[PDB]
Amino acid sequence: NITDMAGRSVVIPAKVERILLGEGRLFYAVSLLEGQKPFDRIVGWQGDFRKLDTQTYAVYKAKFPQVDNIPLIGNTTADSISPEKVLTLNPDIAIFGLSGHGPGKNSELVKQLEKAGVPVVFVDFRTSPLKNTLPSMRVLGKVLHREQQANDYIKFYEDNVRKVTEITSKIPADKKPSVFIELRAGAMEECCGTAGKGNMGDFIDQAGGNNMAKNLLPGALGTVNLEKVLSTNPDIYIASGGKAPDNNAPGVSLGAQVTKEQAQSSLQTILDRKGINTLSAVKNGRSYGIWHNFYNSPYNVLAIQSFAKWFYPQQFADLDPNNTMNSLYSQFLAIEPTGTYWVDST
Amino acid sequence: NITDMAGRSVVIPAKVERILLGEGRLFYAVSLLEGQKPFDRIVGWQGDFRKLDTQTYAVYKAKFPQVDNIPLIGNTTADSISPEKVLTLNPDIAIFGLSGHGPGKNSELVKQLEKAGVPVVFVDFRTSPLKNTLPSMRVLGKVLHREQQANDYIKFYEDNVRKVTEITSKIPADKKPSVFIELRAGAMEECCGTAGKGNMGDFIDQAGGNNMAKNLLPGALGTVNLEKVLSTNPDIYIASGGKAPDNNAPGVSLGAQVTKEQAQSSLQTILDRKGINTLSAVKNGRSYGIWHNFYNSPYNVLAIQSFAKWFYPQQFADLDPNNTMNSLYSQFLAIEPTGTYWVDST
Amino acid sequence: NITDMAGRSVVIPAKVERILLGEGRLFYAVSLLEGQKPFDRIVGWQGDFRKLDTQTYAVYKAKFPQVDNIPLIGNTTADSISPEKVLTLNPDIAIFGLSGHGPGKNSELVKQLEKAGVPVVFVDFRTSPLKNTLPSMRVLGKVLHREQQANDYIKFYEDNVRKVTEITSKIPADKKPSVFIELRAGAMEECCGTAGKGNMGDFIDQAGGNNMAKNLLPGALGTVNLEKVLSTNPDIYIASGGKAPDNNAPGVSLGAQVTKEQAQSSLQTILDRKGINTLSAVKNGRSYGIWHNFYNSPYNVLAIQSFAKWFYPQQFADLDPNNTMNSLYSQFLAIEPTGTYWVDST
Ligand SMILES: N=C(N)NCCC[C@H](NC(=O)c1cccc(O)c1O)C(=O)N[C@@H](CO)C(=O)O
Ligand SMILES: N=C(N)NCCC[C@H](NC(=O)c1cccc(O)c1O)C(=O)N[C@@H](CO)C(=O)O
Ligand SMILES: N=C(N)NCCC[C@H](NC(=O)c1cccc(O)c1O)C(=O)N[C@@H](CO)C(=O)O
Ligand SMILES: N=C(N)NCCC[C@H](NC(=O)c1cccc(O)c1O)C(=O)N[C@@H](CO)C(=O)O
Ligand SMILES: N=C(N)NCCC[C@H](NC(=O)c1cccc(O)c1O)C(=O)N[C@@H](CO)C(=O)O
Ligand SMILES: N=C(N)NCCC[C@H](NC(=O)c1cccc(O)c1O)C(=O)N[C@@H](CO)C(=O)O
Ligand SMILES: [Fe+3]
Ligand SMILES: [Fe+3]
Repeated sequence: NITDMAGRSVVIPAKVERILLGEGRLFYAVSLLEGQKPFDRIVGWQGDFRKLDTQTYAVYKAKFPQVDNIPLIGNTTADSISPEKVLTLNPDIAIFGLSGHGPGKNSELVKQLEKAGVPVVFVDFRTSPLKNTLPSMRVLGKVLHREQQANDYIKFYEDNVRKVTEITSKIPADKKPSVFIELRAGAMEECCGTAGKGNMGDFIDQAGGNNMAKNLLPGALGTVNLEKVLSTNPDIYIASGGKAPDNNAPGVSLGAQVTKEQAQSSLQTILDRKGINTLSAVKNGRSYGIWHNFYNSPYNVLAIQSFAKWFYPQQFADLDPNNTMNSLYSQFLAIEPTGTYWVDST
Repeated sequence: NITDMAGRSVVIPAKVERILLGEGRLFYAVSLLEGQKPFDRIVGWQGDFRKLDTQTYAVYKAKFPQVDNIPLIGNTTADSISPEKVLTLNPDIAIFGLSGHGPGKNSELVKQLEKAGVPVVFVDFRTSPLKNTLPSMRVLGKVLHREQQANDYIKFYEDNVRKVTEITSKIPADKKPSVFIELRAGAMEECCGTAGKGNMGDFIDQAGGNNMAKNLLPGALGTVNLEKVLSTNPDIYIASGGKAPDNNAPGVSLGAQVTKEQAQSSLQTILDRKGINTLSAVKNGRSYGIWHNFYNSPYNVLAIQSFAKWFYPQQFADLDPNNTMNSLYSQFLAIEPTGTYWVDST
Repeated sequence: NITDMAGRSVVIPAKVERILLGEGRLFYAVSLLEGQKPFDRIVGWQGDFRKLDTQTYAVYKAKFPQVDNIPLIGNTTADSISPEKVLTLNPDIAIFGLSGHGPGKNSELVKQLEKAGVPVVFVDFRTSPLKNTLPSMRVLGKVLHREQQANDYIKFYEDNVRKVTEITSKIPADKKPSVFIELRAGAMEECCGTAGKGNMGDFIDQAGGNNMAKNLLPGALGTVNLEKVLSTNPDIYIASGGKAPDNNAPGVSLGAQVTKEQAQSSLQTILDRKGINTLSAVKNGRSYGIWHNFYNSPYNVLAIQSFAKWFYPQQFADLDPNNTMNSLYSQFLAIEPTGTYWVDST
């Protein structure tokens, strides 16, 4: 028996071969456990990975065309999941997130699955990454019978994060830069999405930054108005995005199929927006892009390192997140690293 | 045949295997006797431990999931206890508290149990901790056939308290700091709950402090108005709480699943309240948090030591309650110590 | 899963909670991994730490009185270990030394444990400190699930040794001082115990000294006669001891409860002995004391540094092994550094 991220006790199956993914991008945690057979045990998933991660999807499709045949239990919202299609896949485990584009701990689907005798496991990389990322992997390890892969990934993660925290944990508040992170910058109806005490806010905290929205918001995610950002005028501006290169919608292009040029050009569009473009951080060139999906992925150690290099460039001169990324892929994954997951403004 | 804390003679069962807990948090006294098999002999308990100690509960659940199946004889009040459900558990002993969220010496349930041939034992950690804590453990030892564990715990307790009283018993009244303790600070409808001649007041007395409410109240618990506190303007302010980290209700977060940062941030909210924030003690930083449930637990030596170290920081520089706790857990308990049971203001 | 110091493969246990120490002073390696909970996972140990390290023992007892209740599997010799008492502690791992006052790789007890399904790990700080100290810590890290602590300690050790080797690695052999180390000087029946190509000899080598016994002895430990020492007449004389202050037996007083004046007075007795007192090194004041138990401890970087400062006083005038010890204690241990681990003759 194990305790999940919702505090609930789950009886670990003896053998698992039919994993249901409540949120598609929970695949990222699964991918670190499944080695060269990533999709072998996935009976179905939320459509967020396929529809909101088109780049990483296409790369896996070229090497594994059977990914197109994994059933989509819904689109990009918990309310679009048919509980009927879910139950006919006869899952032997369901992995859900405390928050996100999939069902939460109190949804009806979770209760249906409990009535059907299906174990449900709650993880979290999104609400409280700092508290939950490593415990989530430990748990996934136990319930999916990949304790070795999980323990290997925890050691890798802790080591690569400790490279940052051993420095930034001793830095006093008055030496820290103020930071604003604009999630899916340019791409929301109303500006500006950001993170509070949670989500990418945890990364700012760890990397020794001072999140200007920490005390503006009650939750992990929320909204702050453009004028409030301008008025606080923070040291460092960061925009998140995951837009595909050939997508004429607004936002920052980052991901497996994005070149540095495309990333630099599309970040610049984001930085050229009225108001944003007068920020001290933008004018001083302390303006950056981070790949959005790190907001819900145990690969988030890559962002924590990118933030640290941006927050204290010389103290982390020697640290290279591309090498962390390469090590991650070679040790754990079944595809080759490509594209641009972070960018600095020209 | 032995004398309980209500002065009543009780017959020690030849063998006990079905313990009824009048107040759930009386478990704390039982836990010191049951070693690695904490829940083996509990037939049922008041729901206060499960509902008002969610953190310590969850930790025991992760290691012992059978705790969820122990029957709840009521919620959090003596009046919600069904005497019928109690009697069908066929207890062979019932442990009750002279005061608290469970039946007292004159309740009907106590009389019913006497008619049913069931021995009832009264303990006390709440009304008169100083008089009653050690005698209570001695008695529980005898009636539960754990005399060794009890005598071991008494020696540990006396030794760890003597570390304080050796010093504070010789301090004259006029050199003692004035102290106000605000129980469940921030979390009551009407401010401010506190302790008089009894409860945490006994801890203030032992730790060489001067409880400003000692003479304002007739009983162990009561209420003093905010303005009375402001006017007395005591040297030292202490707030008690046991709020879970992820609980948006008002109060201080302390317990097994609370990090120091969380305790400090939530203590600060408590200290930022109108009136409280102008106290000399708050401005001077002599402001502290203590875990509420020490108000009814033989682990109360941890608070006594935390009080003495706040009352005389250099005389108790060398005393460390986190070790006293770690020694307590390793010697007596079946879980690992985690979280924050005491905090100092930043 | 891992290769120990005897070349044997040991399967890393999933969880360890019952560590058996073949030699008590192997605790020193464990202490670097267990943080503030040093004795939490020790089921039992050889009595050498308690009986041959009375000072370090007493310091840990004053903070942790539960250390007295850890079972002693024997006295100070492998032949006094009851294999029966060992097996009834149901260890889940046993840590043994290639050499010392506990069982070796060919003992019966090692075979018994293999029959019982208990993993055995061989470490070494004693025979071949230079080859084995860091590999031993790496291994202990993996099998005890304290990889972080281990990697932290290795980095600390390598850095603090590099402070010496950066200088002594470029000194040519003909400029190096001849050195004799007399182990447990004054305290043996027959003079003079010393180290050959191993044990404290490795420290002499690293610190840029020339061990006069290197080629007189086949093993790590052995004996050279007084007259051979007198005839070689080495540049530098070093005596090891660990005698308690209030012990009027012969030997050097060094350890956690020893003052510099007691270490100087007792070293002087050792240097006033017939034969020894005519050494050029003694007359010239190049005579020193080192704490014996460094002969089997990963804290041995303190002796390497103390030796280099004795071998090349001005080249290492800026090096302070006391600051190193303090960085060691504060970073890794649960007690406060006290006493005298090294002394110079007046
Ligand atoms: N397409 C929708 N209508 N909703 C998306 C579902 C989840 C929702 N997401 C966000 O608020 C969000 C904010 C910034 C950046 C992102 O990538 C986001 O997905 C959400 O978070 N809902 C909360 C509240 O219900 C939750 O799930 O607890
Ligand atoms: N809670 C909401 N109603 N909207 C915020 C989230 C929903 C939607 N999200 C995305 O399009 C998205 C894309 C990639 C990765 C993600 O995690 C995403 O959430 C969204 O942003 N809607 C915008 C309008 O498009 C909005 O609602 O402001
Ligand atoms: N929800 C209720 N009505 N009562 C709760 C339990 C009984 C009551 N408790 C307290 O007054 C109390 C006060 C401060 C802090 C605490 O943690 C408390 O539990 C109570 O004690 N009643 C008294 C008077 O009869 C008693 O039982 O002796
Ligand atoms: N005698 C009373 N009427 N109130 C005092 C106790 C009743 C209640 N207590 C708790 O919720 C509680 C929680 C954790 C631990 C405890 O020991 C508790 O007693 C209480 O405080 N009610 C509040 C309103 O919430 C109040 O009295 O204002
Ligand atoms: N107490 C005993 N009678 N024997 C102890 C056995 C270990 C023995 N140790 C030493 O010879 C020694 C020499 C100098 C200084 C020390 O602190 C020592 O402990 C020993 O090493 N024996 C050999 C051969 O059996 C070995 O263990 O390899
Ligand atoms: N192999 C042997 N027979 N003797 C050498 C070691 C045995 C004994 N050891 C100790 O007293 C001792 C004390 C502290 C730390 C250690 O590592 C120790 O070994 C010893 O030295 N006996 C002497 C008699 O005085 C001797 O053999 O000369
Ligand atoms: Fe999203
Ligand atoms: Fe209460």
